[PDB]
Amino acid sequence: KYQCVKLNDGHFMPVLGFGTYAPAEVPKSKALEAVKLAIEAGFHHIDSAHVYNNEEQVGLAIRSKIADGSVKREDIFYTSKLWSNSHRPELVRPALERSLKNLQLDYVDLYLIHFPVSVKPGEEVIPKDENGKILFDTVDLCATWEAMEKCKDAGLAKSIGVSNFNHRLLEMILNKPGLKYKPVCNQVECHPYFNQRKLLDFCKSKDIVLVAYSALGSHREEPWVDPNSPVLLEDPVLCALAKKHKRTPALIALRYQLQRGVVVLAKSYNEQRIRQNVQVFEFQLTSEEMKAIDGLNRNVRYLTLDIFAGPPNYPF
Ligand SMILES: NC(=O)c1ccc[n+]([C@@H]2O[C@H](COP(=O)([O-])OP(=O)(O)OC[C@H]3O[C@@H](n4cnc5c(N)ncnc54)[C@H](OP(=O)(O)O)[C@@H]3O)[C@@H](O)[C@H]2O)c1
Ligand SMILES: COc1ccc2c(c1)c(CC(=O)O)c(C)n2C(=O)c1ccc(Cl)cc1
Repeated sequence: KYQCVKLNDGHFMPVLGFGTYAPAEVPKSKALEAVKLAIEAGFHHIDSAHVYNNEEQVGLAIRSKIADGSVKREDIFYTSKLWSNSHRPELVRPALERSLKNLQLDYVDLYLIHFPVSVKPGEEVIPKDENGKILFDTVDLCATWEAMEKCKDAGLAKSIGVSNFNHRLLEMILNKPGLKYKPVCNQVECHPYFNQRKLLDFCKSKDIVLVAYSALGSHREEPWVDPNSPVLLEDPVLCALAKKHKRTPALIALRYQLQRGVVVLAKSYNEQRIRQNVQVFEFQLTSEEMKAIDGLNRNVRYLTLDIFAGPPNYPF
């Protein structure tokens, strides 16, 4: 047994997810070892994506811990994500099947539209022209959602959702004539310096779960993150609350999310910290502590993907 939340399609999502993205210069082998350790530590939710270029390794970890008798496939909740070069409806299923082939799994638990801006089809995840301009594409995301809906009916994705969507883009889907399946979730940046209260309230009102990424203040990887942004985990209120609970600022930041009804991801390729992060189920924060963490909020968005700014669907 482990702590899960019922999703709006009646499937269940473990409330603590293991993030698998590392910058490109971390060797891909380390994804294989970290996922296994994560499973061993008690993570039942594993978050990946096509664009992370680690689905072979993360799929191997998963198949390995199933085959060795440590866990059943039914007790692993695996997420993949549809990259922006496969938004065209006819390219949706093939992208999911490519992911499944790379993973050697029969199905994904959750398939998300990764980012609402589209780019030109082909093998390249960031297609550029000769002068280095990104090759944007024009795709109706409602059609992409219909093709997502079909992957669910094919049983290739048990649930479907979205990531990096804003209010307008969510509403666009929710109001679609003939809508068959709401997004079960909206995976977005969420932490004590960017707490997403408004967007969180909105998703609650539609029974969409907010899934928090960069919950620990991000991989901080340049140039995607401004090195002058403050380091979340160095916050004195978070460090004071850690100290007081004999926990860590990480655990405080994760517990905060669980208690406000957010599903929280946490990446780590360090054995010690992987095991530490599951301790988020061993303590609780009082109302006064929670309000304290609320007060940290400051509109610090770490991650903007601003190479994809300009088109109308850019969400930020
Ligand atoms: N949908 C999207 O567009 C999107 C965007 C970004 C991220 N994601 C997902 O969300 C996941 C997590 O986000 P993220 O990678 O930005 O990083 P994150 O979880 O905020 O973690 C940031 C850093 O914290 C360190 N860390 C982990 N546990 C710690 C602990 N207990 N104490 C101190 N440091 C700790 C990690 O380093 P060590 O590895 O050395 O421990 C990691 O680099 C990603 O891997 C991916 O699955 C989704
Ligand atoms: C919303 O702000 C960002 C900023 C940078 C991002 C992402 C999201 C994501 C999406 C995510 O992490 O889920 C990725 C993968 N980013 C990259 O750094 C990146 C690295 C290599 C390639 Cl080939 C393509 C993108």
